[PDB]
Amino acid sequence: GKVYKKVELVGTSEEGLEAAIQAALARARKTLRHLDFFEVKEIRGTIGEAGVKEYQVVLEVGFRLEET
Amino acid sequence: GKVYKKVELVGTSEEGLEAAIQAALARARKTLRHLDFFEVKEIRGTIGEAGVKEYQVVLEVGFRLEE
Amino acid sequence: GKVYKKVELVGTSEEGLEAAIQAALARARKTLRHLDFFEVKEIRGTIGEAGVKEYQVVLEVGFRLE
Amino acid sequence: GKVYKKVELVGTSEEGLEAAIQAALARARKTLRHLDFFEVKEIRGTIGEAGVKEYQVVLEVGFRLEE
Amino acid sequence: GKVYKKVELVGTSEEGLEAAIQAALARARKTLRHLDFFEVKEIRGTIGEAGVKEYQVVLEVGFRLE
Amino acid sequence: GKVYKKVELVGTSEEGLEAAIQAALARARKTLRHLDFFEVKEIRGTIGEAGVKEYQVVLEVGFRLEE
Amino acid sequence: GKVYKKVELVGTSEEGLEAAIQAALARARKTLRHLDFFEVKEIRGTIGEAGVKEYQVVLEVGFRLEET
Amino acid sequence: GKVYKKVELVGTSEEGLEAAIQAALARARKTLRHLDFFEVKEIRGTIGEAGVKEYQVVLEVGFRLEE
Amino acid sequence: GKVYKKVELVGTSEEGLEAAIQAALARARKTLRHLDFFEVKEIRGTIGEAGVKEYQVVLEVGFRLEE
Amino acid sequence: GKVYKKVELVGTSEEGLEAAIQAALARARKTLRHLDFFEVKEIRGTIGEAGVKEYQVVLEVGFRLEE
Amino acid sequence: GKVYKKVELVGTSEEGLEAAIQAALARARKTLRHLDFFEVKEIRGTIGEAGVKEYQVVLEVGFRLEE
Amino acid sequence: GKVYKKVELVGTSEEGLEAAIQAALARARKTLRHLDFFEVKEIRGTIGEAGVKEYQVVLEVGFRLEE
Ligand SMILES: CC(C)(COP(=O)(O)OP(=O)(O)OC[C@H]1O[C@@H](n2cnc3c(N)ncnc32)[C@H](O)[C@@H]1OP(=O)(O)O)[C@@H](O)C(=O)NCCC(=O)NCCS
Ligand SMILES: CC(C)(COP(=O)(O)OP(=O)(O)OC[C@H]1O[C@@H](n2cnc3c(N)ncnc32)[C@H](O)[C@@H]1OP(=O)(O)O)[C@@H](O)C(=O)NCCC(=O)NCCS
Ligand SMILES: CC(C)(COP(=O)(O)OP(=O)(O)OC[C@H]1O[C@@H](n2cnc3c(N)ncnc32)[C@H](O)[C@@H]1OP(=O)(O)O)[C@@H](O)C(=O)NCCC(=O)NCCS
Ligand SMILES: CC(C)(COP(=O)(O)OP(=O)(O)OC[C@H]1O[C@@H](n2cnc3c(N)ncnc32)[C@H](O)[C@@H]1OP(=O)(O)O)[C@@H](O)C(=O)NCCC(=O)NCCS
Ligand SMILES: CC(C)(COP(=O)(O)OP(=O)(O)OC[C@H]1O[C@@H](n2cnc3c(N)ncnc32)[C@H](O)[C@@H]1OP(=O)(O)O)[C@@H](O)C(=O)NCCC(=O)NCCS
Ligand SMILES: CC(C)(COP(=O)(O)OP(=O)(O)OC[C@H]1O[C@@H](n2cnc3c(N)ncnc32)[C@H](O)[C@@H]1OP(=O)(O)O)[C@@H](O)C(=O)NCCC(=O)NCCS
Ligand SMILES: CC(C)(COP(=O)(O)OP(=O)(O)OC[C@H]1O[C@@H](n2cnc3c(N)ncnc32)[C@H](O)[C@@H]1OP(=O)(O)O)[C@@H](O)C(=O)NCCC(=O)NCCS
Ligand SMILES: CC(C)(COP(=O)(O)OP(=O)(O)OC[C@H]1O[C@@H](n2cnc3c(N)ncnc32)[C@H](O)[C@@H]1OP(=O)(O)O)[C@@H](O)C(=O)NCCC(=O)NCCS
Ligand SMILES: CC(C)(COP(=O)(O)OP(=O)(O)OC[C@H]1O[C@@H](n2cnc3c(N)ncnc32)[C@H](O)[C@@H]1OP(=O)(O)O)[C@@H](O)C(=O)NCCC(=O)NCCS
Ligand SMILES: CC(C)(COP(=O)(O)OP(=O)(O)OC[C@H]1O[C@@H](n2cnc3c(N)ncnc32)[C@H](O)[C@@H]1OP(=O)(O)O)[C@@H](O)C(=O)NCCC(=O)NCCS
Ligand SMILES: CC(C)(COP(=O)(O)OP(=O)(O)OC[C@H]1O[C@@H](n2cnc3c(N)ncnc32)[C@H](O)[C@@H]1OP(=O)(O)O)[C@H](O)C(=O)NCCC(=O)NCCS
Ligand SMILES: CC(C)(COP(=O)(O)OP(=O)(O)OC[C@H]1O[C@@H](n2cnc3c(N)ncnc32)[C@H](O)[C@@H]1OP(=O)(O)O)[C@H](O)C(=O)NCCC(=O)NCCS
Ligand SMILES: Cc1cc2nc3c(=O)[nH]c(=O)nc-3n(C[C@H](O)[C@H](O)[C@H](O)COP(=O)(O)O)c2cc1C
Ligand SMILES: Cc1cc2nc3c(=O)[nH]c(=O)nc-3n(C[C@H](O)[C@H](O)[C@H](O)COP(=O)(O)O)c2cc1C
Ligand SMILES: [Cl-]
Ligand code: NA
Repeated sequence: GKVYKKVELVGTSEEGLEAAIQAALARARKTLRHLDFFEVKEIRGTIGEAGVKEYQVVLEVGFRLEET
Repeated sequence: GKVYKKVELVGTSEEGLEAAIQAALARARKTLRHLDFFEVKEIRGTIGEAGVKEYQVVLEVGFRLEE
Repeated sequence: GKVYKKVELVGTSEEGLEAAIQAALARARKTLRHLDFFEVKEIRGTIGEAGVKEYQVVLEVGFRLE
Repeated sequence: GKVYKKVELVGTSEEGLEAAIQAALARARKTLRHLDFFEVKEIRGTIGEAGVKEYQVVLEVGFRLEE
Repeated sequence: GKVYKKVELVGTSEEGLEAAIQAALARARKTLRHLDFFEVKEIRGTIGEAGVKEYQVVLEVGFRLE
Repeated sequence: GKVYKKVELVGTSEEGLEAAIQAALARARKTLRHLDFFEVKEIRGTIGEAGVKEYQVVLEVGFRLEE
Repeated sequence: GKVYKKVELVGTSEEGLEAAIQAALARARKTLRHLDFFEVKEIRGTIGEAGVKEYQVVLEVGFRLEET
Repeated sequence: GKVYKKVELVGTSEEGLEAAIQAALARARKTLRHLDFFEVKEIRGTIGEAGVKEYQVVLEVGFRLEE
Repeated sequence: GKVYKKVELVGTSEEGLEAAIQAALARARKTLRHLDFFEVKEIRGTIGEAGVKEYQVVLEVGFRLEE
Repeated sequence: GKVYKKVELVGTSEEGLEAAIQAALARARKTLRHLDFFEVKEIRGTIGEAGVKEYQVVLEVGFRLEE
Repeated sequence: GKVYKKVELVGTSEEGLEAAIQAALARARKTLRHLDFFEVKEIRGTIGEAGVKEYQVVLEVGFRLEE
Repeated sequence: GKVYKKVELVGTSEEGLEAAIQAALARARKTLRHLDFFEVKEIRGTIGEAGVKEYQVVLEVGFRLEE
């Protein structure tokens, strides 16, 4: 019928969760076409002297494979 | 004695995660009483030309059954 | 080699998820040294008249043991 | 063929686990027909001065949709 | 934005897995508007003389709340 | 060294959870030796006239293999 | 009360999913009595020239232990 | 605002499930204040000549942190 | 010494479940060699006029890496 | 077509992980034919004076049924 | 009855998996009494010039609470 | 900020678990730059005349994406 591929990316940001998700998808958009959906798998991060240093969101990203 | 019900909702927002959760709870508040707690089950969404198009937060919402 | 301990905390905030996470880490920082990493286990909360009353983020917090 | 619905209920009791389960089903019985099976999803509770204050059993309850 | 509700149904059939899924959705459409998607949660069933007696497919069904 | 075998049993009882567990273990004891440990995998059951009809505890039972 | 035993089988078939499930239950009934319920744990398989080579359905099968 | 901590305890009892849970909570309150909620993570145990020897209930216990 | 790669694909089809799986594998076969095994991760789909519109099978596909 | 059975074994060893897995398989080999594959479900063990006393590897072991 | 506590440690080693487990238990042994059992939760690590740089084993360690 | 990709590899070895892990990473470093971390997802394998024929370690390998 149709075929999609999913790739597992980790987006990171010092700002917040949305920014980390957006960083992953902004990079995905540079090389992948027909990006349709995503699913958050994990939220983790690193700690520094101010609390969160880096948010890291592990994301599956689904895109439709071109037939032609 | 007391009994609670949980319903599975999906709140959506183009703005962010908190807004998505709030959308679901805003809608629940119009028809349901004694809403007590929620649990996020998953965070999903759609992708558009500018990154995230829609955040979709799947929530379970618990409320006390009256009477 | 090195050994880390993980403790399960729940940070709360009326304003958002990042704020809830930061609350947990801010409290951890008062008594724990060599805080390194965190993992969100669950997002929960309470409901009030204006929707979300409290965001409650269940976190694992990893720190290096001296 | 036949179709069932499952509803997620939380039964509570200050007495025990069985009593919390029975509280959920006792309430379900007041308004739902053809209740058939249940599955425990979670056992939770609250703590008080004397230990457990309330047992809280999260249950999936299945009933056959009639006609 | 939009809000969706998910309901957990179990479709059954003696014919097969597809028929089981269709039974739940056929019943769902008799009362629910704006049905959009489904997610299979598990496949179970009963055993008889001939092998499978009936297939039972536990489904979550999403629809938009109007 | 030692090797253990785990087998999955379901005990049932109309009385309670402990009774269901004990039923599975009583049966295991009739034919197996060196029964050491158990792990509850799920709690399910049936619904009758007065709430719970049958408690059904799915149990993994571990025993040390002889030789 | 009653006691059931569950066993984990893998039914295989080149035809389809139902056929793989049926293969397990058919073998089960050759030696086991009072077979009552099954639960699919996973659907796996092998790949060949024509796509799916073999469907492999991992199944839990429950039967009532006889008392006499 | 508030910060809570969860500890994983295993309550045990030769009597039953509720007793194992209560045993964990009774010990917790000897030293911990602001004990609020618990969540059962698993039910395990040992087997003896009469079936269950000891029930072992793995429990997360949540309490509010002071200061 | 030898190494395999797994890739997560979603096959879709309006016919049925097997057709969805075969769709993903047929495509994989056009550009990948040494395809060996698959594992179904989930079954999802869309709803239309007459019940199921599209079956969507999420599949991991494992293949041997050359050299 | 072919039918396989999977049994859950716990291999143990005071030396290491691979030794514990090999212990389970060495035992399986004494009474079962067409042993094909294994799946590690869990790594557990006991603690002694010098750290690990015994490794205990919970394995599923699959074999093809004859006839 | 008795009450146990479980703590989650991450043992690390450049050598191997058993070494990482042992590093965690060695540190546990310095300050904790009645260490009884462990459960491996995760195996992960870092990558360097020669492949694995450090193995990291996330472990639950159970000990009996004294007194 | 930075973006990483995770790929699922299966490393194999007749020697042991660490060798299987190292086989996957050895292959990875021939074609991928900025390899950072790994997570073991599953330990599987095959059985032969002498017990374990082949250890197969299913690994997620994470690497930083360029530019
Ligand atoms: C290294 C890597 C991260 C780089 O990804 P990238 O920046 O997107 O670079 P790519 O070369 O993959 O570019 C995207 C390709 O997808 C194609 N493409 C984009 N969208 C597509 C779609 N919807 N359908 C089909 N093709 C599409 C592009 O045309 C391009 O191919 P082309 O250069 O032939 O035109 C990625 O290639 C990768 O993860 N490879 C797998 C590595 C691996 O697992 N190695 C084994 C280690 S042991
Ligand atoms: C009660 C509790 C929440 C208080 O935590 P706290 O606010 O961090 O206070 P603590 O006394 O633990 O202070 C932190 C300690 O860790 C030490 N420490 C901080 N970082 C460390 C590190 N990286 N490595 C080693 N030690 C460290 C501090 O020096 C301090 O010890 P000290 O007072 O001897 O100098 C916490 O101790 C706890 O959860 N314990 C409960 C135990 C339990 O589960 N009880 C059993 C019930 S059945
Ligand atoms: C009993 C039950 C299975 C019957 O379901 P049903 O056949 O669909 O019958 P319902 O009336 O509930 O469903 C149709 C309703 O949904 C409404 N509806 C349909 N699609 C809708 C949509 N997309 N958005 C909003 N409402 C919608 C219909 O208008 C109708 O409501 P109305 O009578 O006010 O007009 C169902 O009501 C149920 O599972 N609820 C039981 C509640 C429960 O859990 N009991 C508590 C036990 S303790
Ligand atoms: C509010 C609520 C807790 C009340 O539950 P309740 O006490 O069972 O009340 P119900 O109206 O569902 O009563 C049971 C209904 O199911 C019907 N019914 C009972 N058993 C049935 C069966 N086996 N098959 C079909 N219908 C059945 C009854 O006829 C009755 O409907 P009717 O009065 O229209 O004839 C429950 O309906 C609910 O959880 N719905 C909330 C919907 C929701 O999720 N809100 C959206 C928020 S965004
Ligand atoms: C059918 C079944 C439930 C009957 O169970 P049961 O009542 O315990 O009867 P068993 O024949 O297994 O008897 C237990 C045997 O194990 C022996 N045994 C008891 N404890 C033991 C131990 N710790 N170590 C080794 N052997 C032991 C007993 O002495 C007896 O052997 P024996 O009769 O040769 O003396 C059980 O054998 C079973 O589930 N078999 C698997 C069937 C199956 O999967 N079929 C495939 C269908 S596709
Ligand atoms: C060993 C252990 C079980 C003893 O538990 P315990 O009997 O409850 O002892 P604690 O020191 O934690 O006692 C509770 C302390 O927290 C305080 N406290 C109690 N409730 C509190 C709360 N809600 N908020 C903050 N502090 C609290 C008590 O006043 C007491 O402090 P005090 O010593 O000043 O009187 C426990 O400390 C433990 O599990 N420690 C972790 C061990 C570990 O992981 N070590 C590293 C191994 S590598
Ligand atoms: C876009 C995409 C789906 C296209 O896949 P495709 O149609 O199979 O095309 P690919 O080039 O990737 O795959 C075929 C290649 O694999 C090779 N190949 C096939 N089987 C192989 C095997 N067993 N071992 C090694 N290589 C093999 C083929 O020879 C071909 O390479 P070549 O052109 O150099 O000869 C795929 O490249 C992809 O998903 N890339 C990842 C994108 C990504 O994650 N980017 C990062 C975004 S942030
Ligand atoms: C007790 C037990 C551990 C002993 O196992 P064992 O040492 O391998 O001995 P078994 O007799 O069971 O198995 C060996 C037999 O399997 C047969 N066998 C071996 N490989 C086979 C294959 N691939 N296909 C079919 N049969 C095979 C052999 O013929 C052999 O001898 P047989 O001719 O007498 O049947 C095991 O039988 C068991 O766990 N039984 C289940 C007990 C149970 O669950 N009881 C219910 C308690 S409530
Ligand atoms: C900081 C930390 C790693 C240090 O661990 P440590 O090196 O093992 O030192 P601890 O004090 O925790 O543990 C040793 C204590 O437990 C006692 N103890 C050891 N084994 C015991 C057992 N089986 N039963 C009861 N007590 C025991 C020791 O006697 C000692 O207490 P003492 O000083 O009164 O003699 C640990 O205390 C910890 O993780 N604390 C929790 C901090 C926390 O979560 N704070 C909240 C931040 S928001
Ligand atoms: C076939 C496959 C296993 C071969 O992997 P491989 O041996 O690593 O070969 P690649 O072609 O991917 O080589 C690595 C590429 O990534 C680039 N790369 C390496 N590290 C990188 C990094 N950190 N960031 C960006 N790019 C990187 C390399 O420069 C090289 O690209 P180049 O040839 O343009 O220089 C792999 O490409 C694959 O699994 N493809 C996906 C197949 C697929 O899903 N097809 C769809 C089937 S329906
Ligand atoms: C379509 C649907 C979502 C509409 O939800 P809704 O917008 O909340 O509309 P409702 O009719 O359920 O309104 C809420 C009801 O719950 C009642 N209610 C609110 N809070 C309550 C509480 N805490 N305790 C008991 N009842 C409560 C309200 O009084 C109202 O009932 P009333 O009209 O008798 O006064 C629908 O309720 C639903 O999803 N039900 C199940 C549909 C289903 O699964 N059908 C089977 C298909 S196969
Ligand atoms: C090899 C094996 C697959 C053969 O299975 P099988 O073809 O069904 O052969 P069995 O010998 O088990 O025959 C079924 C038995 O269950 C009995 N049985 C069938 N249904 C029953 C039921 N409902 N209640 C009680 N007993 C029943 C049959 O009568 C027969 O026993 P009997 O020969 O004493 O009359 C075997 O059953 C097995 O998997 N055993 C476990 C092997 C094992 O784990 N060994 C340890 C390895 S380290
Ligand atoms: C991790 C992994 C999982 C596998 N799962 C299955 C399986 O589900 N069913 C099956 O028949 N074979 C399975 N196999 C075996 C492969 O399909 C294949 O036959 C074997 O790896 C030999 O492949 P090769 O000739 O490409 O090296 C699996 C192999 C690996 C490494
Ligand atoms: C459900 C299942 C899982 C399997 N998993 C693996 C695997 O983990 N690794 C592997 O190399 N082969 C795997 N296989 C392949 C078997 O090891 C075996 O080689 C194959 O089933 C051929 O079986 P037979 O020779 O007994 O007929 C798997 C097969 C099945 C049916
Ligand atoms: Cl068996
Ligand atoms: Na032991």
